[PDB]
Amino acid sequence: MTSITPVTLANCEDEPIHVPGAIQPHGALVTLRADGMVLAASENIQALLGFVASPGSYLTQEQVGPEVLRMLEEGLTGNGPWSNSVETRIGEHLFDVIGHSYKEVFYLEFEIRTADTLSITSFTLNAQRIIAQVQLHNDTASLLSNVTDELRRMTGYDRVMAYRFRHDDSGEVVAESRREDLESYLGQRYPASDIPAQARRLYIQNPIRLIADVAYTPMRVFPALNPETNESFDLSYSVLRSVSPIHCEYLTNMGVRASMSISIVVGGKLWGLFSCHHMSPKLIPYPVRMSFQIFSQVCSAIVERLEQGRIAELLRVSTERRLALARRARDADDLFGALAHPDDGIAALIPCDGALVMLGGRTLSIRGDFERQAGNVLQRLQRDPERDIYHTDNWPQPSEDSPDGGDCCGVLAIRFHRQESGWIFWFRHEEVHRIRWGGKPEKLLTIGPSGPRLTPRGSFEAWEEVVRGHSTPWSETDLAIAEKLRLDLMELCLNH
Amino acid sequence: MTSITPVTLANCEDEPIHVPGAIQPHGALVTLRADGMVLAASENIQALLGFVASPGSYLTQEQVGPEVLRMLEEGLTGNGPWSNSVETRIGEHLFDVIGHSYKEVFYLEFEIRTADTLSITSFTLNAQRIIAQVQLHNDTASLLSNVTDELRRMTGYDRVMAYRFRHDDSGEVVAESRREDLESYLGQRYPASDIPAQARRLYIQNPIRLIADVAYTPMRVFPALNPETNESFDLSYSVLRSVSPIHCEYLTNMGVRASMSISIVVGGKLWGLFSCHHMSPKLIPYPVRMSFQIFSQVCSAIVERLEQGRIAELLRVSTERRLALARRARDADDLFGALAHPDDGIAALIPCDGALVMLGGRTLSIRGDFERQAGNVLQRLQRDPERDIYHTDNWPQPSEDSPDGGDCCGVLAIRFHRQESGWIFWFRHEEVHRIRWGGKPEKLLTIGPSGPRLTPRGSFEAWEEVVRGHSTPWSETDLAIAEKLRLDLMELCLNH
Ligand SMILES: C=CC1=C(C)/C(=C/C2=[NH+]C(=C\c3[nH]c(/C=C4\NC(=O)[C@@H](C)\C4=C/C)c(C)c3CCC(=O)O)/C(CCC(=O)O)=C2C)NC1=O
Ligand SMILES: C=CC1=C(C)/C(=C/C2=[NH+]C(=C\c3[nH]c(/C=C4\NC(=O)[C@@H](C)\C4=C/C)c(C)c3CCC(=O)O)/C(CCC(=O)O)=C2C)NC1=O
Repeated sequence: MTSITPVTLANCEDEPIHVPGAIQPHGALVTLRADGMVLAASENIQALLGFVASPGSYLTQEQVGPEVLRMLEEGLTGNGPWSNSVETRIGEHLFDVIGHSYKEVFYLEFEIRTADTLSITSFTLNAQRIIAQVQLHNDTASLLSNVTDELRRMTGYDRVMAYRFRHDDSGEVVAESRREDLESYLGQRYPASDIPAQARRLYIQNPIRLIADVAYTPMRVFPALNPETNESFDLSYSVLRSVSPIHCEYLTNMGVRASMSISIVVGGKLWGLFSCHHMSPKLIPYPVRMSFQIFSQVCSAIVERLEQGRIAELLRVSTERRLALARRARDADDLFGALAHPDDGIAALIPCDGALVMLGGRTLSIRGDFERQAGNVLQRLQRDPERDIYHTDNWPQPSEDSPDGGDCCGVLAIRFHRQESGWIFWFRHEEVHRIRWGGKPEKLLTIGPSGPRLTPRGSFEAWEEVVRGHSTPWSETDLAIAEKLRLDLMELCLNH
Repeated sequence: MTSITPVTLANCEDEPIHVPGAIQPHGALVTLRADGMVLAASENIQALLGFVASPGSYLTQEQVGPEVLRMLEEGLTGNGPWSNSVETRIGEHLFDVIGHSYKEVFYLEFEIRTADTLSITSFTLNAQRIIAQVQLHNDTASLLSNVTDELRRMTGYDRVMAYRFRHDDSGEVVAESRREDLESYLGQRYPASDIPAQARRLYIQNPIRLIADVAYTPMRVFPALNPETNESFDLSYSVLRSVSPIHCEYLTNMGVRASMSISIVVGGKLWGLFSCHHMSPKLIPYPVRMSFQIFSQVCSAIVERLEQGRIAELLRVSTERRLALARRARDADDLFGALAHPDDGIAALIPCDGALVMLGGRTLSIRGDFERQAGNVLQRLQRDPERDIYHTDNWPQPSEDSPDGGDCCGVLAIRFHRQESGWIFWFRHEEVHRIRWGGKPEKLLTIGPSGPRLTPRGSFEAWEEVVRGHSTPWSETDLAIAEKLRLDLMELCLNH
């Protein structure tokens, strides 16, 4: 009948974290139709605010004061995206009342900001010092290190870690600061599934996340669906949003009780995170988290400028080498020897564990003997001979049935002159042996029902599973270099 | 090694604006060794702070209070760069005290925040306004427009301008907001030497300048040379830095009394500026200038994103046309046929008033008849026969004796198959063009007791230059397209 079935092998990369319908109980949620009518609220509204915003009705100044209604009625008469907060005392004690809009729904988030003070809010001066410092760090390694230190100096979280994401969305704990009795996680690596593509999108779109108590009871917002759409409230930009039970379990295995993380975005991609953990409940006043959102935007712009400045230098140096190669082959008595010569040749341009030159049936292998792999890739490309350039980081290595076997799973190949079997190859061995230096963590636990994968060791062992057999991946600069060299060689083939 | 010192191209670039040895008098400067020993001071400290700083002493709590010494000593005991600021009262004045370190020297800068509203000067709520504004714009035209409006609304400067650099480092006022009775500078161009190379480099480093009164007298800092080095104090990052006397003369000839400007940096180049003028002295509290320093980076990142998205779209469409042309040519019996006819063909790739295809001694003309010009250019190109690409917008016209003259100013040509004199041409006729210079670009020289001063223009009257004998310039994208077509047709001739 149905003749189709959605992709459903995964368990919990698809659990939708932007529309959970549940709230962190250190605050309260109220949700409004675009006219202003109350549609749903978190049921702790009475416990914190002393009033019920009755669904199907409107707020009153005798509930929220005028201060909130200035904001909301400039909101309700506003257009496009909206976001604001206001300072007030509700009943006996102080609140931050925070609000935004998304997909025609207007949201009110009430966060407690009581038993803390302007003196404590001197954290605003610390955040502005962090913002002033980062703008002058000269590389991303020192930037991430110093920020990971000073974030902890400021906030007093038990741990802070800098994550950096690789081309495959795997992550590495590239820097750490910790309370010294706690185990270090420096140099851990984890698979891309550790941050599912929805959390990817939310950390790109929503610079700050705060988790006040991993042991929280989630406040059910009621009614559960917006009566106008008859669909879930999209909480993507809220702050009180329910954490996924999977990540609460993962943090409970780590023994974490509260979290804050600060996004770094580059090129519209999640380039990194700072992640802060504390082993007992912790809460940060909203005015400070606004300053960390500002910090996230500043840091993202700085990192993106540094990484673009690095890539431009890579492409510069490679171009200046390749033009010398072209010059030498044009001036010399032979192209083929000038390609294979160790002092300047194809083996110098691209990082490789070996290189092979092929032209007119002549072949040479540099740093090894690769005429087997060259033949085998040609026999693969003989199934698609219109392909000009081929590369892989995961070639099926020659088997142990013969000394023809060997580690060259990385191949990069140029057809520079199809009419005389002019080819160039570069090769790479398997990566993992070079990088195998993250120590496996060992924390003794009463492990949660999901089992040991929701732990740093589980994640590390599941990461090695992912990189087994892969070479060091061919960089976009490497591919650009091969692309350009092909066309430099064609000019010599043409004039020869 | 080199045994010679590089010579600068023009004395415009020689003035070392980073080492004036003086500050603007609306504040004071103290400079300290890495252990906090005083090295040099501005001459006005007692006139402003009430005490004399002596080199070789240390700043004492009786002089600056505990908040400053806490800030400074938390600086000195830090690692790497430092910058911080604190709000404090000294004598009767409220001060902003701004600290930074650069090239192993520590600086303390004092700004009086006298007679201003402590509430509305809150840094974070100022940053909120502009950063909420910038992120709502979909293109650089509306971005620079409404940002220039919000900048004027916030600061109350008499004029704000968006200034955009050209490929020759000239620049043009692309947006403005002004007091109603003032002249409008919108659309005028200004020659490249109005912002010298070293100024543009410094403004890539330091995003914000302010001049509180263009009429100021610099407060010298004594001693002028740092005893640790006997070199000048590099003031590149100081906020009180004495702006160049030449630029103060420039703004005096504009009739401006106070200035602020904000860098826009894209791709590691100074891409443009926001610049602000007031016809009376004006000073902006440091928290607001800090919020503009943040805005400078967020705006630069967003301008970079928008311009990358535009150029990438142009590249996409052009590459699709180039490959469609290659598909036609490779699938045609004569390349020289499929190149010519208006069903795509060469004339479709680049905006041109004429084109010609030449190969093997054949010629064809498109949108006209160009064998005369082509022959003349190729005979001229025998003077540089290794050259494979030639272009001009200013082909030197013949005398008026006949319209047989090869008057076509715009020529672009590529040698795609030298072995058969394979040449392609694109042409553009003259475009009569008009430039409103902001002041006539007279020679920037006056002779006096200093010798020849590089004096700015005598007035800023809009003076029109009428440009004739030029085509529309060949764009860098046009040249990139010609290059890629050259390589594609080199491949195709290599097979043919
Ligand atoms: C070496 C130690 C180590 C640690 C501590 C580690 C944890 C980790 N979880 C993160 C986030 C999330 N993960 C999941 C879901 C799942 N997490 C998985 O691993 C798989 C099984 C799974 C689903 C397929 C979700 C929904 C979120 C978003 C939660 C939210 O923000 O509401 C992040 C980034 C943010 C942060 O720092 O908390 C980190 C760093 N990963 C490691 O390797
Ligand atoms: C309406 C149009 C308009 C334009 C085009 C404009 C340009 C401009 N020049 C700037 C900087 C400098 N220019 C020069 C020197 C030269 N300038 C010239 O004209 C010739 C005579 C000359 C040398 C032979 C120097 C040394 C500096 C560094 C100053 C310092 O930082 O000490 C700045 C940034 C400063 C600011 O915010 O005001 C701007 C915004 N200002 C306008 O209002």
